Formats: sequence, C-alpha cells, structure tokens
Amino acid sequence: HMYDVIVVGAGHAGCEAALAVARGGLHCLLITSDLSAVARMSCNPAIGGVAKGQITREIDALGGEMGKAIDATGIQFRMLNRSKGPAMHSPRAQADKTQYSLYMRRIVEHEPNIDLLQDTVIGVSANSGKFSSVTVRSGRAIQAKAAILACGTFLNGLIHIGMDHFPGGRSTAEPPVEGLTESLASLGFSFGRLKTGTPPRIDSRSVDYTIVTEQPGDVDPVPFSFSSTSVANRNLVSCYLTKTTEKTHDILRTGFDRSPLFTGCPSIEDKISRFPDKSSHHIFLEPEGTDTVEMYVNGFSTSLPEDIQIAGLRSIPGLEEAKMIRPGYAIEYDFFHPWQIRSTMETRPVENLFFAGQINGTSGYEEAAAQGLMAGINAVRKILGKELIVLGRDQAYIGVLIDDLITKETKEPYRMFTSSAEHRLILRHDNADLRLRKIGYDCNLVSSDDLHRTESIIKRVQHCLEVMKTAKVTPAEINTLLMNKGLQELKTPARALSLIKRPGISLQDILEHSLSVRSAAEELCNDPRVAEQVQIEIKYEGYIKREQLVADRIARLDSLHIPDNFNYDSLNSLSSEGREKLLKHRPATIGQASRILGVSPSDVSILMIRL
Amino acid sequence: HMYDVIVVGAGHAGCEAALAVARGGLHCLLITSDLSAVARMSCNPAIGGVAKGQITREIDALGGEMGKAIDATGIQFRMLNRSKGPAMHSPRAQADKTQYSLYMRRIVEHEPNIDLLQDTVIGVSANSGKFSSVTVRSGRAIQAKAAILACGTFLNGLIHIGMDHFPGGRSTAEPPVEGLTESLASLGFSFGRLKTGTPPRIDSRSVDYTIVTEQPGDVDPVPFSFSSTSVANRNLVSCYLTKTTEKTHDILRTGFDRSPLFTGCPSIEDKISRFPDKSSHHIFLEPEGTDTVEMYVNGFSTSLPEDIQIAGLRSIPGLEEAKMIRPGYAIEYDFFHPWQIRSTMETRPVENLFFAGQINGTSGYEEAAAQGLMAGINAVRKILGKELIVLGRDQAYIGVLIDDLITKETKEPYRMFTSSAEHRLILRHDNADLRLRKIGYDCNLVSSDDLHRTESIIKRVQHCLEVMKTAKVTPAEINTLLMNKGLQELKTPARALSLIKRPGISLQDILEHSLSVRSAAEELCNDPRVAEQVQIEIKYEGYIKREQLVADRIARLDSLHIPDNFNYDSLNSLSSEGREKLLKHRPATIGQASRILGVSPSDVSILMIRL
Ligand SMILES: Cc1cc2nc3c(=O)[nH]c(=O)nc-3n(C[C@H](O)[C@H](O)[C@H](O)COP(=O)(O)OP(=O)(O)OC[C@H]3O[C@@H](n4cnc5c(N)ncnc54)[C@H](O)[C@@H]3O)c2cc1C
Ligand SMILES: Cc1cc2nc3c(=O)[nH]c(=O)nc-3n(C[C@H](O)[C@H](O)[C@H](O)COP(=O)(O)OP(=O)(O)OC[C@H]3O[C@@H](n4cnc5c(N)ncnc54)[C@H](O)[C@@H]3O)c2cc1C
Repeated sequence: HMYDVIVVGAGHAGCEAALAVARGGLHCLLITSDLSAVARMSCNPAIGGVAKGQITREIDALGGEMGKAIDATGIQFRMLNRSKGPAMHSPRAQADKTQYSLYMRRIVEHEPNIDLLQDTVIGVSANSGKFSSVTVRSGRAIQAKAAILACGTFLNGLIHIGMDHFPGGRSTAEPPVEGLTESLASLGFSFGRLKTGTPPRIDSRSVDYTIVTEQPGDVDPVPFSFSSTSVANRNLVSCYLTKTTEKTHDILRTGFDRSPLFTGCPSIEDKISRFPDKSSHHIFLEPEGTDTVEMYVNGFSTSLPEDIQIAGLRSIPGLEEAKMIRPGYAIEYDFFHPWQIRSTMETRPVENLFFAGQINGTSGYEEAAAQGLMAGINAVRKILGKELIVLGRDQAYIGVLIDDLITKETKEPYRMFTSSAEHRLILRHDNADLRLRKIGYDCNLVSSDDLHRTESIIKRVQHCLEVMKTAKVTPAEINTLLMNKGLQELKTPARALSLIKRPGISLQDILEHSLSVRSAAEELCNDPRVAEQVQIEIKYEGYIKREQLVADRIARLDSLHIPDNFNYDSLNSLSSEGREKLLKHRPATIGQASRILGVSPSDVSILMIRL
Repeated sequence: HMYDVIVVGAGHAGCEAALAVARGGLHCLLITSDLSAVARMSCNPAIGGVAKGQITREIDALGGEMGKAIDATGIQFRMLNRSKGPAMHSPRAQADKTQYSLYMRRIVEHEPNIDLLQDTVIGVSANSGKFSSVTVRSGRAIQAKAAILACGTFLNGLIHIGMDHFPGGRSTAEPPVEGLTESLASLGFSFGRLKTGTPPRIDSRSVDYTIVTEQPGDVDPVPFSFSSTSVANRNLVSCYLTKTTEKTHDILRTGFDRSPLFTGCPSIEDKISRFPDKSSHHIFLEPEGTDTVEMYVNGFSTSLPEDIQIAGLRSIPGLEEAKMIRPGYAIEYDFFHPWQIRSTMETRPVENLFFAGQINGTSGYEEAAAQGLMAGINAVRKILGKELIVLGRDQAYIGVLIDDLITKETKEPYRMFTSSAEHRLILRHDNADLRLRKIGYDCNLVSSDDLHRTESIIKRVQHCLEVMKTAKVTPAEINTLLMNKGLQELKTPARALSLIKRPGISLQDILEHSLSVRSAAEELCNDPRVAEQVQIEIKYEGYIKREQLVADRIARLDSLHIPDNFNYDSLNSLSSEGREKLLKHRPATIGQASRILGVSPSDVSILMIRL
C-alpha cells in the first residue's frame, strides 16, 4: 500500500492541488524543496486585478483556498474599474506576503490526508506510458497512483541581472532543480525556455512621502471569499502612486542591449521601447507587509544592470533618496509546451501525470492556482474512475484560461489581463458561486450547507423578478424623486417596476418610496446579495441575453469534438487559407477551429453542414 | 560619505551585531543572502539550557534582543536543575522557530540606523592591513569604516547524509557562499573545516501519544528578559519524552562507517559508540511551533544514510509509525581559527574587521549571539576611538566563553554545556543585570530608567541585610512552622533573623509569620527580586565569599598585559614542556598562561617574579 497522488512543489498550483486531493478524501504526499517557503509570493505582494480577481473568486466558488487566504491576509482592499460595469468590476487586494504564505502552510498542515516531505524531485519514472513513481535526490523511488507537477520557475532556473547570471530558481536565494527536466524529456516531452521579470524592492523609509500621492483602500471593501463576511478591518496599509520622467527613460536606454528581457508585456525596458511617445509611465509603491520596511516597486520589472536600476529609480519623483534592498531581475526557466497536456490538466505522453502552474508557461499566482485546483480534482477523479472535469468558456474564466492555454501557442507566458474574454457580463465576479458551486460539490470541496445555500439564493432572485413586474408604482411617489434626479418624468401609469429601475435608479430607491413593492418583496431588503443580483439582472437585461445567445452558439461549437482522423481533402468549398491552417494546427474541437485567424466564418459553416 | 559598520550575515551574531551598532548611534548596513531567513533557527527549536540560559540573560542584561525575543516567542518555559542550587538553575524555553525569526526581523527593521541589502559577499578588500571595503556578487565594492563577519555555516557549506553530499550552507535549501573564504585566506587568514549535525524532523500526527510521556512547561515560569513581566501565558505547547532501545542501537551500527560524524559531542552515532554500556538514551520530541506539524527529534543528531535513519526512528517506542519530513544531516563548513582574533572580537591580521558567530568555530545561537553583541559594541567603540570592552571570567559567562575561545584550541566546535565554569554562584542567571547593566549603559544599549533601576535594586538588598542582623523573631510564631517542617526547634530566644533562614526556611516564611520583620522591611516584599537576592546572599554566604576570593586571584592575573615584546629564550628556571607550550600558544595575559595544560604552577611563579 502506497500513496495516491504525490504533488511536487508547494507553490500556488501545488497547494490548491494537494488541498483538492486531500479534501477529496485521498492520501496525498506533498514534496517540496523548502517548507519555509510554501505559497511564497515571489513577485507581486497582491492578489487579483483585471482578470485575476474573477479567477480568484471562481477558485473560492469551487472550494479553493486562495480566496480565503487573501481575505485572511489582506492589507488594502480595492475594487478596480468602479465607474465601469459589473463585467468590468475587478476585485484586488494587497497581501502580507509573509503572512499569506504562513496562512497557506497552516491550512495544508491541518489537512489530515496530506503527508509532507522536504526533498527535491530529480526524476519521474513510468512503465509503458503510465505513471508509476518519482525519484528524489537521494535516488529513492516514491510510488504513487497519480502525480501533479507544480514546479514554477525552478526547473533549471537562471537569474539575469544585466550581463551576469547566477543559478537560482525563484530568487538567487533558491537552488534550481536540475535532474527532472532531462528525465521528462527522456519520457518524450519537448520543452522550451521562458523569461519573466520582477521589479526591485526598496526601503520604505527612504521614500519622500511629501511628493508621492497616497492611495487608501476603499471604504466598504469587497471580500473575495463568499464565505467571508467582512474585510472592513483589513484596510491596514495604503499604496503610493508616482509616475516616471522623460529623464528616467534616458537613464534606462543605456542598458537596453544588456538586459535579456528587451524584446524586438514583461519589462519597463520593453514598455519604453514599444511606447517612446508617452513621456510618462505609472509606478505603484506597495508595502509588502503591515510592519516590514520592504517595498515593491510595481510597473518597474527590469533586467537592467544593477547599477543602472538605482540610477533610474532615483530619477522617479519621490524616490530621489531611495535605498534599494534588492535589484530587479529576470528568471529564465524550463517550461513544457501546453499542447502536450489535455484540457483536463492530464498529460498526453503519460497517463496519471498532471502539469499545473508556471510549468505550463503561464504566469500569475491565480493562473497557477486555478490550474492546480483542476489538476487536483481530476487526479482524484481518475483514481476513482469518475468523469474528469473540463470547464466551459461560458462557465468560468478558468475555462477560458485552460482552453486558451492548450490552444493559443505563443513565445510569451500567458497572462489573463490582455485576455479580453468577450463573455463578460455572464462571467462577472459577483455570481461565480452560482455558476460553479454545484461543480464544487461533486468534487467534495463545497459543503452541503454551502451548495444548498447558493441553490436558494438563485431561487430568491427569480422569485423576486416575478414580483418586479407585477409590482406597480404610482406617479405619486416617484415623481418628486425623479424631479431631483432629473431622470424620466412619470406623467402617467408607469408601474412595471423593472421599467422604472433601469436608467439611473436604485432598487432600494423604490422599496423606500412605494408601499406597494416592499409589501410584495421585503426579502431582498433582508438579504444584500439578492438585491445586488436582481438589480443587475434587470439593468442589464438586454446585454445578458445578447451575450448568452453567443455563448450558446459557442457552446454548441465547442460541443462537436469529433473532427479527427478524417480527410481534410474531402470538404467542398473551403480553403485557400483556411484548409492550410487546419492541416497545420489540427484543431481538436470545431469551436477551437473558429478562433484560428486563418479560417473564415464562412469556412466553419461548411465544417458544420458536415459533422 | 559612506557606511560605518557593515555586518555580513543576519543570523544570531549578525543581528545582535547590527542592532548594537545601530542602537549605538552609527549608520549600519546589514548585508545578507536571504531576508526571508533572518535569525532562522537552523537547529534546535529552543533557547537556553545549561550554560546557554545564563548567557542569554547576560545578553539581555547588556541590552541585546535574544532575551526579549524568547519571552515574546516562547512556547514552553522550563527551568533546568530545580533541585540544585541558584548556580545550577538554568532557564530554557521552546521557541516558535518561525515566529522567533519574524520577531527578530521586525526589530532590525524598526531600527532607523540599519539600512538593509540582500546580496552575498564574495570578498573583503583591505589597504595596508586595515579594512576598507567589501565585494558583493555583482563585483561592487561597498565602502565602510569597520566590518563584522557573521557567516555561520555558509562558507563553502556541504550537506552530508551518509555517503552522498550536496552543496548547501544551512540546509540543502540554501546555496553556500564560495568567493569569500579564498579572499580572506588571501589576506593572510588560516582556516579549517568543522562538521555539526542536526536531527531529523517528523510529522507530529504520526506520533503515538499513548506511549510517549508529556512534559508541560512549569507552573510559574521564569522570564529571560529583565524587562519582561510575565511569561505565564506563553506556556502554549508541551514537549514529549522517550528513550531508545538496545534494538535502536543495533539498527544504527549498520551505518557507522558511512556517517561523516562518527569519530574515533555531536552525534547519536558517537554517543552509542563512546557509551555502548548504557542500554538506553534520551530523546525529546519538540514541536517547532504552536500550529506546525513539524517536530524536532532532540538527542538524535545524525549523519547516517537516509534509509537507516527512519529504520532507527521507528524502533524508538512511540515512533513505530513515525513519518519523517526531513532526514537528519551534517553540515561541513569553513571556520577561522580563533587565535587569529583578539579577545575584543577584532582580528589580528586586519584592523576594523570583526569575526562573530559560527565562523569562529563555536556552536550555539546564544554563543553566536553573545559574540555578535560584543563585536558590535567594539566596532562602535573603535570608530569613536573609545575603549574596547573585554568581559572578565568573574563578570560573565560571555567573558569565560570569549576567553576560552581565543585560548582553548581543539578540533571540535566549542559548546558551553561541557564548560564547567568553576565560577558558579557569582555568575548565576538571576543577577546578570546587576553585574552587566552599567557596562550596557556605556554602550548606549541600556536606558537610564533601566540602569538607575538596577543601581537601586542593589541598594535595597544591602540595606535589607543591615536589618537582617538586627530584627527579632519570638518562638511564638515560628515554632508551629518548624514543628511541621521538622527543622530546628526554637526552644528559646532565637531572633537574629539571619540565624533563622539558613537550613531550609524561606525569607517569605518569616515575613509571613512575624509582625516584627515586615514592619522593619516590607520593601523586599514589593520587589520580589530583592527578596530573592537577599535570601540567597545569606543562605550562600559561605560559598559566595569562597568563590569570590578565587575570582579575585583570577581578577588580578587577567589584567597583567605587560609581557608584550620579549623572547621566551631569556627566562631561567622554566621549562621542559613549559617553555615549548609558551612559544607555541604565545599567551597574551599571564592568567591565560596558567590555564595551558603544559605549564606548571611553579612555572608561572617564575614568570611573576619577573613582570
Ligand atoms: C513579469 C511578471 C509578472 C507577473 N505578474 C503577476 C501578476 O500580475 N499577478 C500575480 O498574481 N502574479 C504575477 N507574477 C507571477 C508569479 O511570479 C509566478 O506565476 C509564480 O511564482 C508561479 O506560481 P507556481 O505555483 O506555478 O509555482 P511556484 O509558486 O513558483 O512554486 C514553486 C514551488 O515548488 C517547489 N519546487 C519546484 N520544483 C521542485 C522540485 N523539482 N522538487 C521539489 N520541489 C519543487 C519550490 O519549493 C517552490 O516553492 C508575475 C511574474 C512575472 C515574472
Ligand atoms: C550538533 C549541533 C548541536 C547544536 N546544539 C545547539 C544547542 O544546543 N543550542 C542552540 O542554541 N543551538 C544549537 N545548535 C547551533 C546552531 O545550529 C548554529 O550555531 C547556528 O545556526 C549558527 O549561528 P550564527 O549566528 O553564527 O550563524 P547563522 O545563524 O547560521 O547565520 C548565517 C546567516 O548569515 C547569512 N550569510 C552567511 N554568509 C553570508 C555571506 N557571505 N554574505 C551574505 N550573507 C551571508 C545567511 O543569510 C544566514 O541567515 C547546534 C548545532 C549543531 C550542528
């Protein structure tokens, strides 16, 4: 009798993986090179942002830790894109790097099913194309039914500061892993190399708080976790805004031809290069903890020579006397081409071997965590012999991410920010639980008191929308309100509640003004979530139906997975630039085929009147 | 304008060093390879013990952090040698390893004079035999007036598990430093190599809490820091006692010839080898935190092959199903021969360069911390041009340690436990503040409210001892007490308080029983400290005078630093051996000369009728 799943690496993918395997009721072994460093935040002292916020909430909705961890460890909470719509609202908080990592370990150590081991994996062994065991530095083999690899930037890592380069997996402070990459190539795996940068850290006390403008967390912040109740008290530090000078840019041009991130997006070098017309660039100074002196210089990711970096930083207003604790650097690492893995996070070359995280050439904690979660769930499912889970592009940002990963192949690590997923309103942060909670249940990650509670919150919204049409509102109550708001004047018999609250009126502006409505529905009053959902469902009726119709169109397309071993030289009126892109790329699903820039909308129509 | 003191390495020596330099009002630069790891407790999850407790309190008394840190971070407090006397009482507490480290960083970061840098030093540059600068990995030179080196086990470190060996400075998880040792040898420094072991860590949950006997922290524990007020609430975890079997020893004999710690004291291998007559050995299972699952297996330091270790551990009762998170290993490292440094912690080969910690071939946090403190103080003094501080063997355990270090030259790292410092009662833990507090003041480390407070506590003790000869106690009050204690029966007029409290009666047993005494002195009541001091001063009158008389002979002979420039060839009635040990060792003080095992009591007498 041995282990079920052994998860290598206890970073962001590794944790969500090991936690999912354990909470899924299977014996799990977490192997990692350094326990002092579980879930360490190597780069940004923050979680969330444009696409990252949504994907974090979706991790929470499925029963993952990252959501809870940031609510537990936040330093300033700030929602991005406030003036924009529900689809644009993006949750983001600063983390206490060290306190975040401690929390994540604490959780992993309190889960009975996870045994821990501090060693480095230098090889994975496999018999006739299916996983068997894993070789640690000592040369032991450790036997398991299925293994998740979550190695981040450690596989033959190299640190680049200007022209010199040192061994190092995350920072110079970490030894790189050396055995494993050759061992995997030995099992028929192709691999490339990626570079990603981190900005320098500076001593807070060396900053001129007379010039730099302070940016506090917003009054009444938003919790990532649907289980959390408040994060009001978690507004402990604020961040600090500045911009760069034309004079900063001159200093940095010096080192361009030395920095191994300069290209032809991940640089300040690259930024000034691709945009020499903007005479300014934003930088955010972010404390890394509530009482550390270490400060992260956002938007200044760099590989310039150590001496040029300080010269640049000091030119930035507010940082004339900046003391630099670490230089910014780039990490070069081995990654495994994302076509080699399935949508299910399982690998093609070997069954029961899953890849999650930076190792798939993605970048981001949230991005890595989401993969770890799925890879974890699916490792349990495989051992049980149950159905593996793939999320749809109409279901989650995670679905879009994992699909885009295995599909879109490019020389740069995949970030979700440039990902302008046209499915926006239906995938907004605030309904993630409704969408994914049931899927969470099937994987033993969401409690019944949770699952059943989300099943009832949807019942109330639609039950309320019943009343929002019947309910009537006389021009006696709202006319004086509308006079001041300068909105639509109610000359007449407008009731049809929905027809009122659309152009710029709150749902609560009505319940407050008519006895009619609150009598028919005061349940939304008592619950603030229903109130929030209903108010959007009707204020965005038009656009939701429009988006959902396309999502179903795209759902139907992604639901024809049978195009494989058939003559691409059978189709009648195709090609001339299509057909050649089809034979080159070889699309798995016909939905995947409609995103190749070579094929036309008219070409995929002739592939449908076929399959 | 540059830096004053740059301290390399932020371990135990490094911190006390950097903190002493800063609190001493000088600009300081702490350079260390990894900030995530300041003051990390690489080995034992505890502070104090036999000699180590006293030396911690003495660090506190001088204005160091280690005392405060363990009061802040203790998990179980336990005084060792309870049944023995005041000289034997030794304070010791378990630390939350991770929480201890965090505290120590927090303090260093809140000291304005310390700037921080994360880099590795690969060289120290010097002009005409005096310190000038320090070369970091990038090849920058960083200029300073004086530099403390506190590198611990990192200088060309090598990890030994049985027969295979990996690079690594503290654990496998750390890169070793490579440039510096050759650069120092280049400046005329000899260096050797030492090996020290750490025991394996095990998962708490894999322990059989039916067999293992629990050892709670003692009711009413003792604070290390004289500034702390209680540590009562800091009894959060307890430790777990077991012993080894004859069967454990058989399993371990297998790997003896592989383990590079086996010799001919630092091993379980060595222990069973040197003592095969004892059919049992003690092991202490110590949690490393209040809520970590990681557990330290004290008394099982080992270098045996990874597979033999687990086989051994499982044979120990209570650990039949033990899951091992890490193997025990040995660390081999470069150290600099302690004769090359002065008593003042400054080096002979180069002025303004100080050596502190494991780099002087000592072992222990406290041992390292104490050196750091002194090295720090003396770096400030040198730059100011003030008197350097050397502590005497009658003043502190730190004085004994530093003297023994530069004097006693042996193939093994120096530990204070085997150090049976005959000066015991005068150096007990509980008066450390009185002895050293004034010395602390001169170095800007002890506040006036502190210094003046210790100057007044001594006033009360002697002021009380005035009254303890005068005050009277009738046989009416104590006779019933003495009847139960079965002590001396008071037939008659015994007053003379002192004459009462001697054979087995508390000072507080009297104040409680006679109206006479508390009326004449209730000040000792209010200062439970005065009460504690007085009670010993009189219960140990005989032995204190006896010890102090010998200490005064060693006092005089300490400060006979005159024989600087003369040959041992012009000295008459000396040798055989005696003259050859003198030319070899080359003693600084003639007191130091009388402790060399080669020279006789009659030989030093002919060195005195001379100087
Ligand atoms: C330019 C740039 C921009 C970025 N922007 C963002 C951003 O906007 N938002 C954001 O959240 N993040 C951002 N990051 C991303 C972040 O740096 C990485 O994505 C993250 O460090 C990788 O996560 P991971 O879980 O996949 O692996 P890691 O967290 O790096 O995990 C590696 C862990 O596995 C262990 N390990 C590795 N290999 C082995 C082995 N073989 N044997 C045993 N143990 C092993 C190690 O101990 C380590 O702890 C950015 C990074 C860059 C470079
Ligand atoms: C067998 C054994 C028994 C022990 N028993 C005890 C005991 O009973 N009680 C006890 O308290 N302890 C015990 N220990 C002792 C303990 O393991 C060491 O003494 C301690 O780790 C060394 O302390 P230090 O301050 O000198 O250096 P360290 O704490 O090891 O400091 C090294 C630090 O300096 C930095 N650094 C090093 N070199 C450089 C460089 N060149 N450039 C930049 N930064 C650098 C690193 O980042 C690191 O954090 C024991 C150890 C062994 C092996």
